[PDB]
Amino acid sequence: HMTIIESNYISVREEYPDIDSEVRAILLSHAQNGITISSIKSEYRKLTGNPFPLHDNVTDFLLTIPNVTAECSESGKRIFNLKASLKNGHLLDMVL
Amino acid sequence: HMTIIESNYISVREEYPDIDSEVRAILLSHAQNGITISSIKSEYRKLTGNPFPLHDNVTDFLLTIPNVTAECSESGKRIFNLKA
Repeated sequence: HMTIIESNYISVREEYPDIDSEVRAILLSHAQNGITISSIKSEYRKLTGNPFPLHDNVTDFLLTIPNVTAECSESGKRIFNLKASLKNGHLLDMVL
Repeated sequence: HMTIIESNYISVREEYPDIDSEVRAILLSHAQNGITISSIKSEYRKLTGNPFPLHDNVTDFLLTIPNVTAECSESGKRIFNLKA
């Protein structure tokens, strides 16, 4: 009845090569209290000049980016955030 | 192409009145590591005897339950839990 064209996530990330890091910057900047989808979108526009290229199932797309967390607030608002990546251990060779 | 029926979450919670309490229970017993959608479904079958009533976009439904968290792991695996 109603018809929707869904996005291929790889095509999105090829056409918009910076989208993951662009999202990470927006998330991390709101580390204290997190951020909703509407605010991710309008801030994406401010940083790129482009509309956020995902129109349906933004939650699923955002959760295809590693270390992205989402949570349902008590009021039912959906709050997104970025966790710190702890997996890589960094070696440092020191001289004299 | 591919047609589907959009699930009404009020209908679900009326046909399965204990579903929220059941998901939270499953999450409560997997607090230390979190749990994926596959394990939630098959754990739900174990506890209730019924198949999990939602089939597509379970993430969205799970995240309409207060206090439920979802994180994308480094592998891409999707982990669900409670804020605790």
